[PDB]
Amino acid sequence: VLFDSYRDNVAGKSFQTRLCLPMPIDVVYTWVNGTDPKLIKEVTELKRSNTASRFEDNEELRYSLRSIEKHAPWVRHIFIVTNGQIPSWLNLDNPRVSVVTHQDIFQNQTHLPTFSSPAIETHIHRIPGLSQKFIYLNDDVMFGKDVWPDDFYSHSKGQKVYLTWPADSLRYVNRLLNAQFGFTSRKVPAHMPHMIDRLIMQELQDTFPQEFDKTSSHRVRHSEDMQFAFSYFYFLMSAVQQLNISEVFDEIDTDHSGVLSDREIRTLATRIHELPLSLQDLTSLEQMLINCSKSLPSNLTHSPTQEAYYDPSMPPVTKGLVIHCKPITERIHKAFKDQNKYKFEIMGEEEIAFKMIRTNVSHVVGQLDDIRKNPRKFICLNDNIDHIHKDAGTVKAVLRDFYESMFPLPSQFELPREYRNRFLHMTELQEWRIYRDKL
Amino acid sequence: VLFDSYRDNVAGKSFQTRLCLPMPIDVVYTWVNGTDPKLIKEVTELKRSKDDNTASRFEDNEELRYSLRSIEKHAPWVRHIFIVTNGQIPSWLNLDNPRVSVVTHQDIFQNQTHLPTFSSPAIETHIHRIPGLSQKFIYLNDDVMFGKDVWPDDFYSHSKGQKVYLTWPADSLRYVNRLLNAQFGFTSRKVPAHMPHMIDRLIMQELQDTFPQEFDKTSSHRVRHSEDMQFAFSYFYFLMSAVQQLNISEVFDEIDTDHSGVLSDREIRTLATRIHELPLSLQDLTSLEQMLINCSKSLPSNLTHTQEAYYDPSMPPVTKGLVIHCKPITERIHKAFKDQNKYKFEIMGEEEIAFKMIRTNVSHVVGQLDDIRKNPRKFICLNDNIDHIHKDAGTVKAVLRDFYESMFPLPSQFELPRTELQEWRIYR
Ligand SMILES: *[C@@H]1O[C@H](CO)[C@@H](O[C@@H]2O[C@H](CO)[C@@H](O[C@@H]3O[C@H](CO[C@H]4O[C@H](CO)[C@@H](O)[C@H](O)[C@@H]4O)[C@@H](O)[C@H](O[C@H]4O[C@H](CO)[C@@H](O)[C@H](O)[C@@H]4O)[C@@H]3O)[C@H](O)[C@H]2NC(C)=O)[C@H](O)[C@H]1NC(C)=O
Ligand SMILES: *[C@@H]1O[C@H](CO)[C@@H](O[C@@H]2O[C@H](CO)[C@@H](O[C@@H]3O[C@H](CO)[C@@H](O)[C@H](O)[C@@H]3O)[C@H](O)[C@H]2NC(C)=O)[C@H](O)[C@H]1NC(C)=O
Ligand SMILES: CC(=O)N[C@H]1[C@@H](OP(=O)(O)OP(=O)(O)OC[C@H]2O[C@@H](n3ccc(=O)[nH]c3=O)[C@H](O)[C@@H]2O)O[C@H](CO)[C@@H](O)[C@@H]1O
Ligand SMILES: CC(=O)N[C@H]1[C@@H](OP(=O)(O)OP(=O)(O)OC[C@H]2O[C@@H](n3ccc(=O)[nH]c3=O)[C@H](O)[C@@H]2O)O[C@H](CO)[C@@H](O)[C@@H]1O
Ligand SMILES: *[C@@H]1O[C@H](CO[C@@H]2O[C@@H](C)[C@@H](O)[C@@H](O)[C@@H]2O)[C@@H](O[C@@H]2O[C@H](CO)[C@@H](O)[C@H](O)[C@H]2NC(C)=O)[C@H](O)[C@H]1NC(C)=O
Ligand SMILES: *[C@@H]1O[C@H](CO[C@@H]2O[C@@H](C)[C@@H](O)[C@@H](O)[C@@H]2O)[C@@H](O[C@@H]2O[C@H](CO)[C@@H](O)[C@H](O)[C@H]2NC(C)=O)[C@H](O)[C@H]1NC(C)=O
Ligand SMILES: *[C@@H]1O[C@H](CO[C@@H]2O[C@@H](C)[C@@H](O)[C@@H](O)[C@@H]2O)[C@@H](O)[C@H](O)[C@H]1NC(C)=O
Ligand SMILES: *[C@@H]1O[C@H](CO)[C@@H](O)[C@H](O)[C@H]1NC(C)=O
Ligand SMILES: *[C@@H]1O[C@H](CO)[C@@H](O)[C@H](O)[C@H]1NC(C)=O
Ligand SMILES: *[C@@H]1O[C@H](CO)[C@@H](O)[C@H](O)[C@H]1NC(C)=O
Ligand SMILES: *[C@@H]1O[C@H](CO)[C@@H](O)[C@H](O)[C@H]1NC(C)=O
Ligand SMILES: [Ca+2]
Ligand SMILES: [Ca+2]
Ligand SMILES: [Mg+2]
Ligand SMILES: [Mg+2]
Ligand SMILES: [Mg+2]
Ligand SMILES: [Mg+2]
Repeated sequence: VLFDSYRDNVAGKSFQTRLCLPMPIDVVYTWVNGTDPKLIKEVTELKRSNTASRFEDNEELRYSLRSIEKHAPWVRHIFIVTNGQIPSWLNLDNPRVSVVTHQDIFQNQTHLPTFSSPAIETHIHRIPGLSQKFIYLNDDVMFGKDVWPDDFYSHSKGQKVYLTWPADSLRYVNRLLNAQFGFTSRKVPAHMPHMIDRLIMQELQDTFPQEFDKTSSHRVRHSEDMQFAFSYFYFLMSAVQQLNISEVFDEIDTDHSGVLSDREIRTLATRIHELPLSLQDLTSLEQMLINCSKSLPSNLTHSPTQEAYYDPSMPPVTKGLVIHCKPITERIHKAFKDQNKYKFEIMGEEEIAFKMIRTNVSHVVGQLDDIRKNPRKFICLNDNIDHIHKDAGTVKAVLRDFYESMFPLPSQFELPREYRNRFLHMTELQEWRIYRDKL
Repeated sequence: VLFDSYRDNVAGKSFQTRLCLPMPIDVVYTWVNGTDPKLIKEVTELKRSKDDNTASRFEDNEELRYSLRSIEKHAPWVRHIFIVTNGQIPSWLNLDNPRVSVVTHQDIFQNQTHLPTFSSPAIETHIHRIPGLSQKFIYLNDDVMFGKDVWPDDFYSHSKGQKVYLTWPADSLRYVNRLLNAQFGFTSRKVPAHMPHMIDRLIMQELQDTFPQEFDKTSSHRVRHSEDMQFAFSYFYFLMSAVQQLNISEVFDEIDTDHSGVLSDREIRTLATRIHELPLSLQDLTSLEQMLINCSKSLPSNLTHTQEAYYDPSMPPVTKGLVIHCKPITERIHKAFKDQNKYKFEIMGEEEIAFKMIRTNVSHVVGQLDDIRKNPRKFICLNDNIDHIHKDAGTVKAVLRDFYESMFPLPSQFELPRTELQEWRIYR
């Protein structure tokens, strides 16, 4: 049915890969339980040699998974990157979710245990089995309306880039980018889910290998870290492809004969000269070709078909002749310059709802009611709460109420409420499984 | 395999129809051959019994031949090509190729008394009736072609609907503009680009059921008329103007996030923010509650229909029936979301359209086509404004052919198997 249907066109050839969005698409999370005693002691020793808001969990991951089930049902697999911690409610019997530890993705184990989200984020593209294009969600980011892959990518325009107006980390990265790509004024990607291409990310990190190693080596956040989204999206937007002159030729050689006719030459002429095209512009190009055929070796200039030229001195204008004629290829490189290696589409921030949650209750109710009234595709409720403040518990309740109003149905990734995982850490679970199944 | 791949997701359900562009997509051309001596005689007689319909209306300058070559090169995903004519067939058309067919005016016109016709607007009122035509099809005038690779997303996306290519700005439009202003309210409108037009057959019929008199009148004009429903202008402004009323039942379902059929206090609050300006006052919430309470006592028990535990013990189970038939609530919902667009659409610029009016000054035509040579465009229209009696008209036709051959020199699957002094003056 569908195999035949996609070949049912004048070309008799399938274009499904261009007519359909790229699949599969996995999701990657990072999650941490700040209440874990092993973490608190290990963090304590490190500092002895980062407030509770960085590691605190308001059940954000639980409800974000509910939002995927409701608003992104097309996701293939969900990877939850942790330091070894396991959420008590996570249903590990569901093959659609798995836990990935820092040990599994970090390259230098000396960087662990870590407590720096930038360091972790340098390695999440290394997850074995990860789809080439995946979407990274912070645990406190979730979907507020139905989303589809074209909210992140299209074949015609590439990845969407959601930029916003603005950090010492940006100065450091801006300096790197200025030196690599020249200067540009750079806005900041929104606090939202980010689609990442594993190959582009690796190409980026191969460009700045020492910097990403440095960022990974920082066990706490640091001013000279490679900002995950900022680094990726500006590498994607700034990577340059060098003009392929042989491909310029094949475009002009519309009968695929290997030789440029007079009418094909005119098109080349119009593309290295300002319009209107003068007779001097045209004859100059012709003279360049004739001078080049004489000067160049006959081996490089290389009759299946017979081309007749207005100028009886014009030799067969072959690809070889054009490739190695510097006067022409210079004007070509001058007339077309700086081709982006990747396509991308700048987006506004209309579909992002980013809220800094503090402890002023009246204000928090107002922020969440704005999302109730005005649904948004991308929601980020960032923790800036002060728990010592008396109104802290009230705020936490208002948040739970908002979350429950949007996503009241438990997901296939939640254990039943009466059950919980026996072990809080992956190493303990690995040991129990081996003891049980032992002979 | 691929079948297995589209269910490989957390829902275990296939979303192929949303993840893939809509297919199939056919192409429709109209074509006329003005050199046909029977056509010439008939047109002359029609004019006399009644200028504005010169040879430029009907002259084949090889446009169709080269446009078909541009489909083979730039739109290989098209399923079928229908060529609509008055019975004429290009001598070179390979009808043994099942990917192309000829459709006559007789096959699609409703009133046969309107034929024979010589009016493109009249013909265009019926091309959506082609038997077997894909629901979404792309209509090309013969003098329109593709100049770069195009894909269906150049015309339509699931997320944003049909693309509408508008240009800063005729008597025909004044007539349609008045009709639209009366139907939808007054607005100043821009004109769609001269380009291939994607048309949805169901929306076209809905449009023609909204102005049945005017489309029958357009169909009945055997030559172009000041009071024609201009094809693209009528279609795209109907698409952008049709309004739909909000479906309260669907609002309720979005609010009822646990799908329990009853609105909890938590879900009611969301409803309250949607019909009120923030910040939300206690009075806003209580008044909404009182409307439901007032509505429950008043509505028939048959309409009102784990039990819900409400803050106010007086609250009834807020069922869909209670909300839908509560006039004070439904009217306040409609006041808060009024005149929703019935169709999705995306406004586009004219960066990808190259529209050239071809006259009889050879050097100026060369300049116009050089701009396309240098600056490729997805959509090209070379419009006939040639004085075909002029001596230089033959030279201009040769300039066009030379330009056409520089872009598409390869005969297409739709063509049947099988100057220097003019070059000097045009170019040297
Ligand atoms: C738009 O409309 C116009 C007008 O209706 C069409 O013009 C006709 O085009 C056809 C071609 O399809 C013409 O027919 C051809 O004429 C050529 C010249 O004929 C003269 O010389 C021959 C002797 O060689 C005499 O017999 C003849 O009477 C003329 O004095 C012929 O050389 C062609 O012959 C070839 O085609 C035939 C038919 O298939 C073969 O059998 C032959 O073996 C040979 O291969 C052919 O006869 C016709 O004269 C034109 N009519 C008019 C009134 O001008 C356009 O074709 C049409 N455009 C499109 C795109 O369809
Ligand atoms: C985040 O980490 C905290 C701390 O590890 C988790 O809370 C802890 O949950 C465990 C359950 O395995 C509690 O241990 C249990 O205690 C009871 C009573 O003492 C005992 O009967 C059990 O045998 C078991 O030892 C532990 O007390 C509790 N600690 C705190 C501070 O609450 C929490 O569940 C983690 N969150 C997530 C989402 O995983
Ligand atoms: C949406 C967004 O743009 N978020 C960015 C923001 O996060 P932000 O500054 O909001 O910091 P968060 O507290 O949300 O932590 C970032 C992410 O890292 C996870 N985490 C954090 C600490 C830890 O030890 N383990 C762990 O897994 C958190 O669960 C969260 O998923 O600034 C960080 C610093 O540049 C970036 O890394 C985050 O990408
Ligand atoms: C690209 C575009 O927006 N074109 C519009 C423009 O075209 P325009 O004014 O340029 O009209 P054209 O002369 O190109 O004719 C339009 C189409 O009708 C065909 N034709 C014409 C006469 C005839 O007797 N038989 C026949 O089949 C021509 O082949 C051509 O395919 O204004 C016309 C008048 O509103 C509209 O109808 C055309 O849709
Ligand atoms: C893997 O990392 C170790 C450790 O690097 C140091 O410790 C990190 C936590 C962080 O603070 C880094 O900036 C540190 O450099 C590397 O071994 C270190 O190598 C440097 C340079 O030779 C030396 O000065 C340190 O003393 C070394 N530290 C230790 C503990 O050996 C090691 O080279 C890294 N592996 C690779 C392949 O590069
Ligand atoms: C189909 O059309 C005929 C007549 O169309 C006429 O010719 C066209 C070219 C154009 O000039 C039209 O304006 C003409 O009307 C309809 O028959 C006409 O009906 C009206 C009112 O019933 C009458 O005033 C005319 O004299 C009639 N003309 C003729 C020639 O019969 C006919 O009703 C149409 N068919 C349908 C189903 O509506
Ligand atoms: C709710 O109803 C209150 C009472 O209205 C009076 O009594 C009821 C039983 C009906 O018969 C009605 O026609 C009478 O006028 C009103 O005072 C109150 O304003 C109403 N509130 C809302 C929000 O509708
Ligand atoms: C340039 O394109 C040709 C195809 O026309 C390809 O064979 C060649 O490898 C390309 N060169 C580079 C450097 O990419
Ligand atoms: C909460 O924030 C609003 C807006 O900034 C302010 O007017 C109000 O006084 C604040 N309330 C408290 C208790 O801080
Ligand atoms: C309103 O929505 C319901 C489903 O929620 C649907 O069954 C019904 O047909 C819709 N009504 C109209 C008039 O579209
Ligand atoms: C064509 O137009 C140019 C103006 O650009 C003019 O100089 C020239 O004389 C015109 N040629 C004819 C034949 O009218
Ligand atoms: Ca060639
Ligand atoms: Ca409910
Ligand atoms: Mg947090
Ligand atoms: Mg955060
Ligand atoms: Mg024409
Ligand atoms: Mg035209």
